[PDB]
Amino acid sequence: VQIVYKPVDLSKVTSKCGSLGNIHHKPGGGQVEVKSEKLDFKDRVQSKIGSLDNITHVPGGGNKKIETHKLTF
Amino acid sequence: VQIVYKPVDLSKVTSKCGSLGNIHHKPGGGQVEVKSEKLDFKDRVQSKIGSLDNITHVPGGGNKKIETHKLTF
Amino acid sequence: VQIVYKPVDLSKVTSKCGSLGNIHHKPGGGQVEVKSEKLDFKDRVQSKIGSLDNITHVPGGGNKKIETHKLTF
Amino acid sequence: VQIVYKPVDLSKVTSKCGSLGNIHHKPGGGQVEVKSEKLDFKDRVQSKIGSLDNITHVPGGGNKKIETHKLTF
Amino acid sequence: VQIVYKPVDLSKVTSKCGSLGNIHHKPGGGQVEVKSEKLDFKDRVQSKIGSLDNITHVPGGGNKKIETHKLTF
Amino acid sequence: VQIVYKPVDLSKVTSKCGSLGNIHHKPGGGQVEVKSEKLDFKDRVQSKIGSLDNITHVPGGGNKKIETHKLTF
Amino acid sequence: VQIVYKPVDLSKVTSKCGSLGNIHHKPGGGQVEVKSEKLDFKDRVQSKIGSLDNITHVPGGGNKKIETHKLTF
Amino acid sequence: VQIVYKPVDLSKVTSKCGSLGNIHHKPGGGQVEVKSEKLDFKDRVQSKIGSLDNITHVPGGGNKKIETHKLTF
Amino acid sequence: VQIVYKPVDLSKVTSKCGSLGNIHHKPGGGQVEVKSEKLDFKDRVQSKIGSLDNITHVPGGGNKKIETHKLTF
Amino acid sequence: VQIVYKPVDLSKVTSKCGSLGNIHHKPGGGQVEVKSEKLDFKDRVQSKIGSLDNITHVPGGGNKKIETHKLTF
Repeated sequence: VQIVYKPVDLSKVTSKCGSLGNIHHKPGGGQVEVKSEKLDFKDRVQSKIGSLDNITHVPGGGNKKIETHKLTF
Repeated sequence: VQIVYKPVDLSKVTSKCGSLGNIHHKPGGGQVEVKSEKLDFKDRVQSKIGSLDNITHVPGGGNKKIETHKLTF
Repeated sequence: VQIVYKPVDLSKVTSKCGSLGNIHHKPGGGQVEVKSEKLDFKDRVQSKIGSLDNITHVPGGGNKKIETHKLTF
Repeated sequence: VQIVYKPVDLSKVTSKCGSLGNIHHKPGGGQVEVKSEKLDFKDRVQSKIGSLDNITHVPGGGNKKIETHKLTF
Repeated sequence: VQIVYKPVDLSKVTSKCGSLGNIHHKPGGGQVEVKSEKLDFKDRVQSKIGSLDNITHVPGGGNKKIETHKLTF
Repeated sequence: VQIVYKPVDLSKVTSKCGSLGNIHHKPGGGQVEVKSEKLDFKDRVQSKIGSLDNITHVPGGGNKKIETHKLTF
Repeated sequence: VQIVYKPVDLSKVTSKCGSLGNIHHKPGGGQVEVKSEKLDFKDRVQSKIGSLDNITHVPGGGNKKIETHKLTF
Repeated sequence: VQIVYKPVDLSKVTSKCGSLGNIHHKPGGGQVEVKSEKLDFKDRVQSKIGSLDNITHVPGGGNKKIETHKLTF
Repeated sequence: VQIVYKPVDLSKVTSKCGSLGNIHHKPGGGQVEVKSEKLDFKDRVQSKIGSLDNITHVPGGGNKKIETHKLTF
Repeated sequence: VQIVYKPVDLSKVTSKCGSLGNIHHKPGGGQVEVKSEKLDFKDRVQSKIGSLDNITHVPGGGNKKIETHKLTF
């Protein structure tokens, strides 16, 4: 049994911008209201209850490269 | 049994920007209200209750490269 | 049994910016209100209750490179 | 049984900026109010209750490189 | 049984900035109010209750490199 | 009177060459004869009189980028 | 009167070459003869009279970038 | 009168070369003869008269970047 | 009158070369003859008369960066 | 009158070379003959008359950076 694993990757991911310009994020307000009584969470439970998220995300390029390499034997 | 694992990676991820410009994040206000009584969390539970998040994120490039390499035998 | 693990990585992740510009983060105010009575947390529970987060994050580049290499035998 | 683990990494992560510019973080105020009575935390519980976080984070580059290498036998 | 562990790392993480500019962090005020009665914490519990955090963090580069190398046999 | 000048240039000038080959500059000779009596040269005056030039110029890439910006008022 | 000058230049000028080959500059000879009587040279006057130039110039890349910025008022 | 001058330059000028090969500068000889009587040279006057130049110039890259900035008022 | 001058330069000028090869500068000889009677040289006057130059210049990279900044008022 | 001068320069000029090879400067000889009677040289006057120069210049990198800043008022 001879196994040779030799993949080759010379790739590129790129971006360029002259400018991103003016960004204005001015949402109005709001309310989140939640009523509950009894809460029971067990065994790898992930959660959020009741939230308001105001997010401005402006990266000067945000390229992503993901590689998974696996050999099972 | 001979196993040779020799992948090759010469890749690149890049970004460039002249300028990002002016960013104005001015959201209005708000309310988050939660009523509960009894809360029981067990065994690897992850959570948040009741939150307001105002986030401005402006990286001058935020590229990501992720690699996973595994051999199981 | 002969196993040779010799991956090669000559990659790069880069970013450049002329300037990031002016950033103005001026959100209005708010309220977070939570009512509870009895709280019971057991066995690796991670949480937060009731929070207001005003975050400005402006890195001059924040690229990330993550590598996982594992051999199981 | 012969195992050779010799990965090679010549990578780089870099960033450069002309300037980051003026950053103005001036959020309005707020209230966080929490009512509870009985709190019981056991066995590796991590938490926070009731907080207001005003954070300005402006690194002159904050690139990250993470490597995990493990061999199990 | 012969095991040779000889990974090689010649990587670099770098950053440079012309200037970071003027940073003005001037948030308004606020209140955090918490009512509780009975609190019981046991066995590796980590927490904070009731806090106001005003943080300005401006490193002249804050790159991070993390390496984990482990061999189990 | 408000005047804003902010041009952006992200251009590139490049060349690649496999080899420079074999270059032979083997001109024959010659004679240059100049006869005059009176020479009157004044105020931003230049001359080249009576010359033989054998010039070999072989740059391994010799690209040029010329630029200029001006404002008057 | 408000005047703002902030041009941005992220350009590059480059070259690559595999080898410079074989360059042979083997010109024959020559004669330059200049005859005159009276020489009157004044005020920003320059000259080259009577010369033989054998020049070999082989830069391993000789790119040029010229720049200039000016404002008057 | 408010004048702001803040140009940004992140440019690069580069070259790469595999070898410089074989350069042979083997010109034949020559004669330069200049005959005159009266020489009157005054006020910012320069000359080169009667010369033989055998020049070999082989820089291993000789790129140039010229720059200038000026404001008047 | 408020004048602000803050240009930013993060540029680079570079070169790389594998070897400088074999350079042979083997010119033949020559004669330079200059005949005159009266020499009158005054006020910022320079000359080179009657010369033979055998010059070999082989810098292992000889890049130049020239710069200048000026303001008047 | 408020004048602020704060230019920033983070540039680099560099070179790398594998070897300097074999350089042979073997010119033949020659004669330089200059004949005159009266020499009148005054006030910032310089000359080179009657010379033979055999020059070998081989710096192992000889990059130059020239700079200047001036303000008048």
